[PDB]
Amino acid sequence: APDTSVSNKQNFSTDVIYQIFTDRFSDGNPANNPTGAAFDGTCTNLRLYCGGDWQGIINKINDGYLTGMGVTAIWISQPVENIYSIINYSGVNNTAYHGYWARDFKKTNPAYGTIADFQNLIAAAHAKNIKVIIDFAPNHTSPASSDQPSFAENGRLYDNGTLLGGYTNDTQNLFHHNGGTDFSTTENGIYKNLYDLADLNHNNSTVDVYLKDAIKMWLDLGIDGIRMAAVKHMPFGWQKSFMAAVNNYKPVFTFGAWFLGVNEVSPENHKFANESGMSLLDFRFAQKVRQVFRDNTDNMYGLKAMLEGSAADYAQVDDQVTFIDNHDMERFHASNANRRKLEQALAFTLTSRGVPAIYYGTEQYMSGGTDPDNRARIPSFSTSTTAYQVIQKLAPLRKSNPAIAYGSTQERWINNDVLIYERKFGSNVAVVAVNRNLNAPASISGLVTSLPQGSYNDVLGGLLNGNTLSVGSGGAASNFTLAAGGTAVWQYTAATATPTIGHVGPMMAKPGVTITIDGRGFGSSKGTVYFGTTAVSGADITSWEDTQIKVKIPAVAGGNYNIKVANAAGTASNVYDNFEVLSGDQVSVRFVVNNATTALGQNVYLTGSVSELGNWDPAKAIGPMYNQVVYQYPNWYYDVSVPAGKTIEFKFLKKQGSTVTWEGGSNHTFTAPSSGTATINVNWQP
Ligand SMILES: OC[C@H]1O[C@H](O[C@H]2[C@H](O)[C@@H](O)[C@@H](O[C@H]3[C@H](O)[C@@H](O)[C@@H](O[C@H]4[C@H](O)[C@@H](O)[C@@H](O[C@H]5[C@H](O)[C@@H](O)[C@@H](O[C@H]6[C@H](O)[C@@H](O)[C@H](O)O[C@@H]6CO)O[C@@H]5CO)O[C@@H]4CO)O[C@@H]3CO)O[C@@H]2CO)[C@H](O)[C@@H](O)[C@@H]1O
Ligand SMILES: OC[C@H]1O[C@H](O[C@H]2[C@H](O)[C@@H](O)[C@@H](O[C@H]3[C@H](O)[C@@H](O)[C@@H](O[C@H]4[C@H](O)[C@@H](O)[C@@H](O)O[C@@H]4CO)O[C@@H]3CO)O[C@@H]2CO)[C@H](O)[C@@H](O)[C@@H]1O
Ligand SMILES: OC[C@H]1O[C@H](O[C@H]2[C@H](O)[C@@H](O)[C@@H](O[C@H]3[C@H](O)[C@@H](O)[C@@H](O)O[C@@H]3CO)O[C@@H]2CO)[C@H](O)[C@@H](O)[C@@H]1O
Ligand SMILES: OC[C@H]1O[C@H](O[C@H]2[C@H](O)[C@@H](O)[C@@H](O[C@H]3[C@H](O)[C@@H](O)[C@@H](O)O[C@@H]3CO)O[C@@H]2CO)[C@H](O)[C@@H](O)[C@@H]1O
Ligand SMILES: [Ca+2]
Ligand SMILES: [Ca+2]
Ligand SMILES: [Ca+2]
Repeated sequence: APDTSVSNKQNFSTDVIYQIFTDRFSDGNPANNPTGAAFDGTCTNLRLYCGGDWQGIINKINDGYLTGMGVTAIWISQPVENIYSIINYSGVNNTAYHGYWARDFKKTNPAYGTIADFQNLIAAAHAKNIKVIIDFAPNHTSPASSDQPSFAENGRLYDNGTLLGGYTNDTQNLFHHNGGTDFSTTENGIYKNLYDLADLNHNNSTVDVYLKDAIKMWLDLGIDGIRMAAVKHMPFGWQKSFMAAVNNYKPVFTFGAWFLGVNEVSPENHKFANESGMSLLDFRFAQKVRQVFRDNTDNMYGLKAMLEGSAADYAQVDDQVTFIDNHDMERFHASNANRRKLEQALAFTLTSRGVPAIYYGTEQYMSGGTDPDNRARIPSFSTSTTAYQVIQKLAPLRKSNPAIAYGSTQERWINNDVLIYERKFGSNVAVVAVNRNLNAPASISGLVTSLPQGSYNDVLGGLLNGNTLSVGSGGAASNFTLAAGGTAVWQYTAATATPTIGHVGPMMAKPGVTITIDGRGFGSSKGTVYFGTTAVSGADITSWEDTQIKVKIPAVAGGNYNIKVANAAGTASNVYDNFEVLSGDQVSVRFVVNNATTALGQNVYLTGSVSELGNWDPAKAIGPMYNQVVYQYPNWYYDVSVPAGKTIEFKFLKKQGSTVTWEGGSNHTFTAPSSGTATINVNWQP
């Protein structure tokens, strides 16, 4: 199977995701529609079920709506069973139409469909080479009150019909009872209730195993991706252990939703995306895009900055899910706005690095403010829109031109409003020119690219006022005029002689697990695969062709390895660093250190004898540890993914910048549980 195959559950870079808000997409089966006050067939009240279901999606898949657009993957709402109550928030009735109020992760939302329906959906999708990504909010269940078991459904958690427990009288401790968060701090937003949502307690073995077990089911149902909701409100350590469970079972492309406000650039975010075991939704990208094309709060320069920075801050930038809007923010298009702004933001996104995600209805020019105003039912399924044609013309590129999927990003021409960038990958190139200035044209001279000499027509067919590019010798493009609001796309594709790695997934797993290595120039005859200095060939290399290679992770020590391959001839390829070989099966372990006083700026960290602990390396130490919610200073705590069953030696550190002060005495010792969670409580040694 080629990298572009719908079977590629590890790489979406060649795909164009279509974010589908089920309830608001299409009602293929009204027999499952909810009744009474929880439903509004007219979709006037955006806080109630409108009827959108899985069958609706199947129909959309079969009727060529999505396919005709060039969509190769969908991102659907959480499939799990949600609460049935109609939460009345100050005289305002609310329903779980959004599917974020789960009540049983092992069951499905009868409103969307049945297991069978879901199965038919996946079947339909794959039949149309369409990948299926499902939302997953294992951070909570539903709204609930501790003193009012009457409100909502008390956040009651079910395990395939069997009541596990509720928020009230939670003597089991399945949830956190630290009130709500004010998003003041990361730890704050983690161990506190996301709004009024019953915050699950992943430190609880039951909850931990149940959740992991639940994902297994959906994984067995054939899903091709996982969009993790509120990845910022869940302990980072546990999520890794969760990614480990997935990857060590049935690895599938996963990305979390980590909100990033305007002009917000988080290192924690970069780190999470770099070591969580999952990617992230490129909010930084989206916000900048909006600032540049929608709000005009920044120019091409800010865009370029975002591009370069992100390409350096993200270990695997091509794994970041890009977008221009979503269900959590005002639709990119404003009723009064100039359509070209959206079309441009679209063209840009569809040709940039990462995995482009398109919010349903965007191609219909839907406008709307904050939720639920941004979740209106798709006005129509018209293929006549310009946005539709844009996507339609650009999307396929992600499959025909590896430069777009895995290529690099280099600015070739730039100014306040004009931006001309190039994507390169092997013998493939893509030059994109965007003139956001809707009132002024731009004289493009001195443009240099990697495009071989030749005449290049606009792949957009002048759709966005594009033009033909004339490339002479040296990649020098003859002077040309870039129409106002003009957007062109020139490309070059050719066979790649030398082995080039464009993607690798998953990026974190234990030996014996099969990773997927995509790119071009691998050759038909099997070659060699390197996990650092360790060479792997023959049998452990399940499959090998030109664009895709399947191989089992060698039994090497835990840690980061630099992947690389060599054709049957010995010709070595580029390097795809940052691969993580786990020490084995993982389990979320909570470490607690007491009496660890410190001074402002000084934060406690954790080090240990395993790669999951940094192998005694302070730079790779775990932390900074928390000390506010669950435990209070001088008491520090933190949930960490450690190799299960293993006997690990660990020590605590006191960090100040990169200056480290080691713990005294001897190493602490403990043996990781074989499964479930555990709490290692030790005192700081002077
Ligand atoms: O002791 C009292 C009480 O305290 C705590 O609870 C209070 C809470 O701390 C406090 O903030 C407040 O909460 C209210 C909030 O301030 C209001 O904004 C409102 O919330 C509405 C949201 O603004 C609105 O966007 C929407 O939110 C839901 C989304 O529609 C839905 O899609 C989903 O959001 C998901 C994102 O879309 C998705 O991308 C992402 O992946 O995951 C998100 C989360 O799943 O979920 C959103 C939340 O349901 O509707 C909201 C309407 O409810 O109402 C809040 C409730 O009043 O008051 C709280 C009560 O005082 C404690 O936590 C609590 O235990 C305690 O009783
Ligand atoms: O925004 C949240 C903050 O998060 C991070 O802060 C860390 C600090 O870097 C740590 O030093 C630690 O803070 C301890 C502090 O070490 C300790 O001395 C004590 O501070 C007292 C202080 O002695 C007293 O003079 C006065 O300042 O009151 C303080 C409160 O008692 O307690 C602190 C813990 O509350 O932990 C925090 C995280 O909680 C981050 O580095 C900061 O930028 C950020 O503000
Ligand atoms: O001496 C060679 C020269 O080449 C490289 O410059 C390129 C710029 O980096 C690139 O931005 C582009 O420049 C255009 C500007 O963006 C635009 O504002 C306007 O001024 O036209 C310019 C083209 O004439 O192209 C040039 C290459 O042509 C390299 O970065 C330089 O360091 C180097 O001096
Ligand atoms: O590097 C591997 C090694 O790391 C860990 O050892 C650290 C000690 O725990 C820590 O106390 C500190 O040791 C210094 C002593 O305190 C000091 O008295 C004198 O002996 O110098 C030491 C400096 O090396 O730092 C080391 C790491 O630098 C871990 O505990 C070991 O098990 C592990 O082998
Ligand atoms: Ca229905
Ligand atoms: Ca949480
Ligand atoms: Ca990298």
